[PDB]
Amino acid sequence: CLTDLVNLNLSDTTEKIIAEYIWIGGSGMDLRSKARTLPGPVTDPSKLPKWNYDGSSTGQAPGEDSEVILYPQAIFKDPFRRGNNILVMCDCYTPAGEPIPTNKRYSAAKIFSSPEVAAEEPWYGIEQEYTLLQKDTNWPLGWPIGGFPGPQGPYYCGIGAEKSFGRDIVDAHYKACLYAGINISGINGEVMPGQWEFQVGPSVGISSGDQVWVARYILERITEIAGVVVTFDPKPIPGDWNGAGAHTNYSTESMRKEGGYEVIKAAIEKLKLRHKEHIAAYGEGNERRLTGRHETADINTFSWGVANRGASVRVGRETEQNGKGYFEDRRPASNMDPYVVTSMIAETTIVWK
Amino acid sequence: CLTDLVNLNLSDTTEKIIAEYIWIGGSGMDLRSKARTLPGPVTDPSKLPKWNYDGSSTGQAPGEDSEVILYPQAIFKDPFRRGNNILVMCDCYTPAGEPIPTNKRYSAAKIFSSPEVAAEEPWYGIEQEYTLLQKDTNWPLGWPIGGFPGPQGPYYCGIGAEKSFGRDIVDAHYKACLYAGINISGINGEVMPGQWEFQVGPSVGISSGDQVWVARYILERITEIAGVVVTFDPKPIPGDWNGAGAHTNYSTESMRKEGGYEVIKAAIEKLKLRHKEHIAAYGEGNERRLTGRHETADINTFSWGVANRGASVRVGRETEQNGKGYFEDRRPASNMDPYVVTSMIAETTIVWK
Amino acid sequence: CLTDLVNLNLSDTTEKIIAEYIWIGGSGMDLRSKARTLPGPVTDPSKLPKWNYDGSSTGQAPGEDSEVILYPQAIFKDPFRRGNNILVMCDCYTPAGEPIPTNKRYSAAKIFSSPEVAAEEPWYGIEQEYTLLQKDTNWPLGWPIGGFPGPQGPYYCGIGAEKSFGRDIVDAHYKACLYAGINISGINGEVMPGQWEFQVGPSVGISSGDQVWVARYILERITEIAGVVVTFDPKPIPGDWNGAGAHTNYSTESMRKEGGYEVIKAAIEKLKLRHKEHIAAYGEGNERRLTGRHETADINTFSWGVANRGASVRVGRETEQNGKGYFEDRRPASNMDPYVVTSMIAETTIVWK
Amino acid sequence: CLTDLVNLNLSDTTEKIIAEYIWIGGSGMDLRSKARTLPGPVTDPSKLPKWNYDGSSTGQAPGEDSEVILYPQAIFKDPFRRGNNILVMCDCYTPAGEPIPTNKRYSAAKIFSSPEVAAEEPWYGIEQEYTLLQKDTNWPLGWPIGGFPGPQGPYYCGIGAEKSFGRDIVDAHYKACLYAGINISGINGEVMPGQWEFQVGPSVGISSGDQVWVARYILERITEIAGVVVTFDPKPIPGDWNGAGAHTNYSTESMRKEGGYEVIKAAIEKLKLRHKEHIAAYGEGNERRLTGRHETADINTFSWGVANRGASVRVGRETEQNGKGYFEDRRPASNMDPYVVTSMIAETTIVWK
Amino acid sequence: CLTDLVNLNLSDTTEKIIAEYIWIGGSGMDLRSKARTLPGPVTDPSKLPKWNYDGSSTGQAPGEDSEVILYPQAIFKDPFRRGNNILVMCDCYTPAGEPIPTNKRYSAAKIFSSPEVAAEEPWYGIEQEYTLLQKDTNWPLGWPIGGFPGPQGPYYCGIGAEKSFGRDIVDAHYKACLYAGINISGINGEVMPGQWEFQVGPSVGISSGDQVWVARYILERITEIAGVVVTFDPKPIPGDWNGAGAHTNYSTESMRKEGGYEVIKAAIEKLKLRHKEHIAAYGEGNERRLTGRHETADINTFSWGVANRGASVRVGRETEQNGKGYFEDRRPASNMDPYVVTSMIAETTIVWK
Ligand SMILES: Nc1ncnc2c1ncn2[C@@H]1O[C@H](COP(=O)(O)OP(=O)(O)O)[C@@H](O)[C@H]1O
Ligand SMILES: Nc1ncnc2c1ncn2[C@@H]1O[C@H](COP(=O)(O)OP(=O)(O)O)[C@@H](O)[C@H]1O
Ligand SMILES: Nc1ncnc2c1ncn2[C@@H]1O[C@H](COP(=O)(O)OP(=O)(O)O)[C@@H](O)[C@H]1O
Ligand SMILES: Nc1ncnc2c1ncn2[C@@H]1O[C@H](COP(=O)(O)OP(=O)(O)O)[C@@H](O)[C@H]1O
Ligand SMILES: Nc1ncnc2c1ncn2[C@@H]1O[C@H](COP(=O)(O)OP(=O)(O)O)[C@@H](O)[C@H]1O
Ligand SMILES: C[S@](=O)(CC[C@H](N)C(=O)O)=NP(=O)(O)O
Ligand SMILES: C[S@](=O)(CC[C@H](N)C(=O)O)=NP(=O)(O)O
Ligand SMILES: C[S@](=O)(CC[C@H](N)C(=O)O)=NP(=O)(O)O
Ligand SMILES: C[S@](=O)(CC[C@H](N)C(=O)O)=NP(=O)(O)O
Ligand SMILES: C[S@](=O)(CC[C@H](N)C(=O)O)=NP(=O)(O)O
Ligand SMILES: [Mn+2]
Ligand SMILES: [Mn+2]
Ligand SMILES: [Mn+2]
Ligand SMILES: [Mn+2]
Ligand SMILES: [Mn+2]
Ligand SMILES: [Mn+2]
Ligand SMILES: [Mn+2]
Ligand SMILES: [Mn+2]
Ligand SMILES: [Mn+2]
Ligand SMILES: [Mn+2]
Ligand SMILES: [Mn+2]
Ligand SMILES: [Mn+2]
Ligand SMILES: [Mn+2]
Ligand SMILES: [Mn+2]
Ligand SMILES: [Mn+2]
Repeated sequence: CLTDLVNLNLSDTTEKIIAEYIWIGGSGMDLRSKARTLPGPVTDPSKLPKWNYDGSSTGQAPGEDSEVILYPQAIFKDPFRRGNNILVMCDCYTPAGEPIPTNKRYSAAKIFSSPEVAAEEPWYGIEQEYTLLQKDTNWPLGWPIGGFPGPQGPYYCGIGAEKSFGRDIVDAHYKACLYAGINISGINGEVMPGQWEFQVGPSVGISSGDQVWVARYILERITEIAGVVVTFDPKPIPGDWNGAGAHTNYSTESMRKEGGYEVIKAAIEKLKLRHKEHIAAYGEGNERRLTGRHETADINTFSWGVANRGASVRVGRETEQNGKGYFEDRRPASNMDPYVVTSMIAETTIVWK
Repeated sequence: CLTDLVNLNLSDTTEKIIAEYIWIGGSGMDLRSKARTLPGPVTDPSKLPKWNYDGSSTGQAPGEDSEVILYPQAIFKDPFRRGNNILVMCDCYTPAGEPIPTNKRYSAAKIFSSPEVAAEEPWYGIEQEYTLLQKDTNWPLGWPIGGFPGPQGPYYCGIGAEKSFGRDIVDAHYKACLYAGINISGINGEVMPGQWEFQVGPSVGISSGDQVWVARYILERITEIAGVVVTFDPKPIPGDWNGAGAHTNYSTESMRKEGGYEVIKAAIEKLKLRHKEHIAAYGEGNERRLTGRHETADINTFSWGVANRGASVRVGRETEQNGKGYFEDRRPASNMDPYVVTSMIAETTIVWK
Repeated sequence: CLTDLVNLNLSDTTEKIIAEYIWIGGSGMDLRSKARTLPGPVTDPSKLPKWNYDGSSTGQAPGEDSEVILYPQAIFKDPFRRGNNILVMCDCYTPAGEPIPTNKRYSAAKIFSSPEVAAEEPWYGIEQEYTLLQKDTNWPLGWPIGGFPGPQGPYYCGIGAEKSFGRDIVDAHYKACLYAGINISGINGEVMPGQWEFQVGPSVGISSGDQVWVARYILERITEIAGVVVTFDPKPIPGDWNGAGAHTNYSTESMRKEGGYEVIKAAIEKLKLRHKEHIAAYGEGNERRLTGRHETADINTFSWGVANRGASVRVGRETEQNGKGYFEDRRPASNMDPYVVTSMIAETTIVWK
Repeated sequence: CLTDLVNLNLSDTTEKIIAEYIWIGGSGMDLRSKARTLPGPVTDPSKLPKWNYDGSSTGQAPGEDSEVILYPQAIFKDPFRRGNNILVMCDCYTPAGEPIPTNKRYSAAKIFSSPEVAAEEPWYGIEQEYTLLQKDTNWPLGWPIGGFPGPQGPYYCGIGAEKSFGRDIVDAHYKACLYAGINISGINGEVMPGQWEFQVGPSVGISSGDQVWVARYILERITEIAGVVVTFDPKPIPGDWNGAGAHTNYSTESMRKEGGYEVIKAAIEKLKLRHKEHIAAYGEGNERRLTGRHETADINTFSWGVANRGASVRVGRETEQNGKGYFEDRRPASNMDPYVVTSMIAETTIVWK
Repeated sequence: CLTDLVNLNLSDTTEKIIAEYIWIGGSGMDLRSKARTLPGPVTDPSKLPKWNYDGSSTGQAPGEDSEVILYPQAIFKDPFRRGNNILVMCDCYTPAGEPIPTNKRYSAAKIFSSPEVAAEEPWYGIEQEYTLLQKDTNWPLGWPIGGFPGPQGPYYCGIGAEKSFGRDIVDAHYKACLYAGINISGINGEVMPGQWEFQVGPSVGISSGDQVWVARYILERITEIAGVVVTFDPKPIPGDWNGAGAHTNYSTESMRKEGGYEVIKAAIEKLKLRHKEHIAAYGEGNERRLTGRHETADINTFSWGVANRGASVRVGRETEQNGKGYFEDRRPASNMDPYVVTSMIAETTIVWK
């Protein structure tokens, strides 16, 4: 029946290829996509045709002047259609070639191109935490309707049918991402029951944002299959339950080299000064997350420390002991735009003085 | 058990083949089919025997003179029975060789054979929108019974279990169509929840209508497997919900060559003059769809524009900018007979002055 | 779990074979079977041992003298057990070598051996119509309990979840039958919702009866897997709903040769004279079917005509136009014994004057 | 628990009274109501205070000028709250004393006051047919979901759990109407399963319209208790199922006196001449009901006859044989406004020449 | 809520009365009724108005000449509406005063008026057996779907949840009938599970038929309330399960007086002679009941005996021992028309020689 058809191997019958064009909609947080047939395999982004879509259905264009343009930027293998089919992360433009206001890749790309940034070759490890919900009731997976599971404690990295909710989805996503070519560094179950995490492992400059977005796309397509809902809301349940962040781990060339630790403290120092303006771009609703409790620092203070999960920024024991490595910006919410967060960190850290 | 037998590979046991003969029934909108065993593989339509059926059971002949004749016209591979089995799009005649009144293939074939049309080598891209319904209640897939989902907005090209209903069926159809040999160019999720679209990519003359009908047959067979219902009704839910069109994209030899844009405007001009008569053949119920809202033009006016989804006809930014390409007739309803629409466009556009 | 064991491939472990001996029970309408292990593959009926069964449990013998004897007559591949396992159509005899009263194969074999019949080499194509029922309620598949679907119209050769009920079973049976080696010429969905048809394609003399019985066995074993019931009752639902025939298509050597049409009319003429006595053997309950409505002729009249589905006998347009072919006896009920009907037609048509 | 409170007898504790003010909403077909406490029992309409409501929530006034005024016209006992509590049929006016466009009681009252009409003292017997539906699916009570009961025949005036659906509601409404003071002349089960009827027995002039509206109000409140829905749609199910009328039986002083039959034919004659204009005011959707089949006359012809349920107007055998009585106008749909229909009949029949 | 309204006591608010007019429809076996409001209490049939109904909806008149007339013949108290409300058993006529073909009361009344019959003052005791079915499946109450309870034996006059199905209905009916004024002589549970019986105790002439029909009306109204179905089919389940009769117990003046036993035998002797003709009028389907088994006599033989439940006619031990009493005609089926059976017995027994 139905999976026989979804899983048909096309290679036996044509050279033709399906490409799923993915872009970001009007809200800056909604992923959209559609698919087209291409005459054969393609491995290079610039050999893919540009395309358009109805921007008036995605809050990005008026009905009378409706076309918005898609620029292929990155190709991944499609873990759903498989074979030689592909996913294509895109970028949005007016027909005149202007980037639309919700296109944040463009600015970010500029910054990562700028030669004093490219020289420093910045690395990002982003930790995407999210929460699984039951469809329709919108109540976290594995929670009884109108009630609560036992208090936090056993759920973090836990095992067992009463502790761990949705591993199916997580493991499927892990492999799907690896198969697609995403640099996914690992996964864990989080503190709040029904909450999980994956890491997009050290990725350079613009490709970090590209990868996180596609990772997100893949996640949500998987939950879709499973009949479950995902939120990237930073604090889906009020009270004594963890919120969801997108910790950004960061290092430059000079930070991972001998006596890098000194560059790190300097970079932290710059971040301290631009705290306010980073907060404003670090995802909406973050006030409900960053309270100083539940392994967050208060939104209003800035702090840093060594193995300190209460601080705005944390430096690993490992990198302290080696006088070189990376640090962790814990401030960004799970609904953060990685293009924005990632480039803004480069800018505050290299360019600005 | 049951899928073991449905999916038996016959190649291991005979050379015999199964052919599913498909035709259009008394309503002009109802697909019918039955199957016969043939001695071996066949790749050419004209090497298939003719056949008949009981026309008195399909509203096409009286009981006393019941036989109606099937002319094989197009062969595709059967994505359900797989192996060497085939689907066979047919054409209906009286035993005297007359095309019956519901046979619209015949006229259309005439027009596409006529040499000044064939010279122009017309291309059609038809965008089949349709809606998925729950069996028995006839209420759209994913909608709560006697209620409504959230307003339009997030559904168009959306992902997620709360946004996207029926992707299973859509992806299955996609591959089944490609495997079968249909020139399907792409798919997207539409504006109304539960509404979807596939495109029968640029196809020449008569084979456009053949391919759309078979595409439809395959869709409805797939929904049948899934226990879900399809309508091609152009406005299945009244109120603030999109209707369903079958946009017909169109280009001639001279339209896709240098300074083709002028030929396009000329063609549009001709269409403006025969609006009334096209409307009459553009599918029934269209009055309930073409209202000027929900990305339609009002039935009574005719208009055109560049990136204008409010217009009767739209021309891509792409083809404007290159002074050559195709245009989109947005007027035909989802329940349009592509034979009638496709040929009538050629006729108003090439033959008539 | 359970299908892993049912689908075990025995070829990897022994040369041993399973043979399912099929026979006809005390009612003349009830198929029975049991299975024995045989030392290795067998392709010829006469190399299979005879066997017996408890006739006192099938209405065919008393308890004190309970053994009845099975004579292998035809071999087919077992589509259930697969590998080298086989189904074996049988014939029933007293231990003294007498055919039992419910054995109608014996008479039929006699007639088909008789040299003036064998010379004429008669061909049968029987159209087995049947109805699928919900278990326990015995109400047709797809019909709401204590209610009715929409009126007849859309169901004949239809597609769609609202029109087409049980295609699963029908498609599985089609392949099962092909794999088995039954000469199945095709299938269609019938006029009454939940009613279906298959054809056992042109088969010579005694092997027509053999194949139809085995086709029936295979059908009912499939319905058993699906948890659905089949009737061959000629009129399962009173009122404005089609009954179920087993149309017998027929032709002799001389009918399919030049000026065969004349032999056909002559044959029809002879049938007209023995209408009463054919009816009496054409299946019980037929009075509820043959009413002159729903594509039958009244039991009391005999008539014939060209494309006439209201007649007792029909001749295809195709065979009229070519002055040679076959004709359709529409009179037999779906619960007809094909041994009786098939041989009686030969007898009234060749032997008797 | 809950019925203990709904059924509390207030007479034991205060003299206070609850009055439910009923009026007709912006669509002219939607009943609305609210309740207020009054210091003691009231038996005369003119001793009740006027009141208002938010017209902007009923499509009868803008938000900035929202008040619409209610004029008490008739009092009935409240069968729900019981005791001395009352229902109050109302009339709607601008604060300036203008009747609003949806107030059709005003015109009707004028006509029934006019002295040549009051002299003739017209009587109305209106037969309100309606259909019960399952909540959410909107499919008729007692029908299986996505299916149909057996054909019409046994349902009209039938008894039995398989024939009769919703008697509870009907019998409760019968008594509730009698207790309230409505002159309800009787009830019957109608032709279509789930369809029922009550008659508002001979009522003079304006009180006929008042009583039918209140009878409707009571009905719908009862269905609300039972968790069932009512339509007054004139043809709720397409096809071979009866529609719903509101036959208006009519007689004047001179029609019920000696040789009244002659006056009757004359009146019928005047109605024949104004058929077109009556139709236009006889309820919307009537085209779907008045087809000439299912005991209707075609909308386009006008006819009359003695015991003729095929006619536009019918005269009883009883009144023919006595040369005096009344006649039945069968034309009005069940969603008819009885104020409009009732007065329009008086006008065409007495006033106009 | 709903029973509060159905059970409203109207005596507190008007003198008005509800009268349910009951009649027999086109099949001769289907009860019909509707209700009208009357100005006050009525105890005498001849003071009730005649009425009519739509005969074209009950198979008793054409649409163009649709009125059929109802003559009140007997009054009973209405056990559903209670208070002073009434049931009214009616008789059907053309507007010309002719009894319609399905009116069997008329003939019967003639016979019971004829003075040599009235002198003899005949008494009837009819034993109405019937069977309770589950709605929709039509399978007997208490029987598992698609299965059978334990064999007959414990059910006849049994008690306990596993033996006795529907007593609710039966005890309700008993009281309702007594309250209504029907001369119900008693009840018992019958041999077949879900089968029951009541007796309409010694009633004179025409009133026997009247009372049985009303008892039947009351029964089916009660089953309606319970959501269960009744058949009066004489053999609802084939096989080793009892059928249902309507035994008619009978005596004349001279049979209940001294040496009445001689008159009895003489009467039985006359019945023997007209067996064939009685059978023809004793209800349809009786061939399936009267088999000689399950406490019946074979249809083709006539027999009688003393305590013999295998005989066509039985005489009680009591009346044998006293040489005077009554006898039991066991031949009539449960779907018998008591008007026909009752009068035909008087005729064969008194009038004919
Ligand atoms: N030098 C580096 N610069 C930036 N990111 C790094 C560097 N080294 C490792 N990472 C990445 O940082 C992320 C650390 O993730 P995780 O181990 O989940 O953080 P935590 O230890 O707080 O949970 C990983 O994606 C990892 O691959
Ligand atoms: N020159 C052309 N003539 C006809 N069809 C074309 C031409 N170019 C592309 N097409 C086809 O037209 C269809 C494009 O419609 P679609 O992708 O749904 O765009 P939109 O949604 O904006 O109307 C596809 O079938 C595509 O292959
Ligand atoms: N000459 C013949 N003799 C016997 N059977 C034949 C002959 N020619 C065709 N047939 C068979 O008769 C059957 C035709 O059945 P079908 O198409 O169901 O009949 P219908 O015309 O009633 O649709 C098939 O078995 C076909 O192979
Ligand atoms: N003279 C009359 N004038 C007006 N209405 C009358 C007159 N006599 C009786 N009626 C009313 O006419 C209505 C008859 O309705 P109904 O019993 O439904 O008739 P039918 O079903 O035959 O059309 C009742 O309300 C009854 O009270
Ligand atoms: N003399 C009589 N004439 C007519 N009916 C009588 C006479 N005596 C008693 N009956 C009635 O005969 C019926 C006997 O019914 P029941 O007791 O069910 O009989 P059985 O013993 O056959 O079951 C009762 O209706 C009883 O009132
Ligand atoms: C376990 S946690 O400290 C908790 C993160 C928390 N959900 C937050 O709001 O950032 N994340 P990690 O330890 O992986 O850095
Ligand atoms: C989004 S829509 O514009 C809307 C079509 C709409 N369903 C209609 O009725 O035409 N389809 P497309 O954008 O592919 O042209
Ligand atoms: C559509 S029908 O005519 C239906 C015939 C009906 N079932 C009968 O023969 O009883 N059968 P076919 O078309 O195969 O001859
Ligand atoms: C039985 S009917 O004739 C049918 C009325 C139908 N519903 C109509 O007027 O469309 N009603 P009535 O007998 O009350 O006049
Ligand atoms: C027990 S029985 O004899 C059974 C009668 C059976 N139902 C029949 O007459 O068909 N009824 P009763 O004892 O009242 O005469
Ligand atoms: Mn982490
Ligand atoms: Mn974490
Ligand atoms: Mn971290
Ligand atoms: Mn499109
Ligand atoms: Mn579209
Ligand atoms: Mn389009
Ligand atoms: Mn056939
Ligand atoms: Mn058939
Ligand atoms: Mn046939
Ligand atoms: Mn009426
Ligand atoms: Mn009516
Ligand atoms: Mn009426
Ligand atoms: Mn008894
Ligand atoms: Mn009994
Ligand atoms: Mn008895």
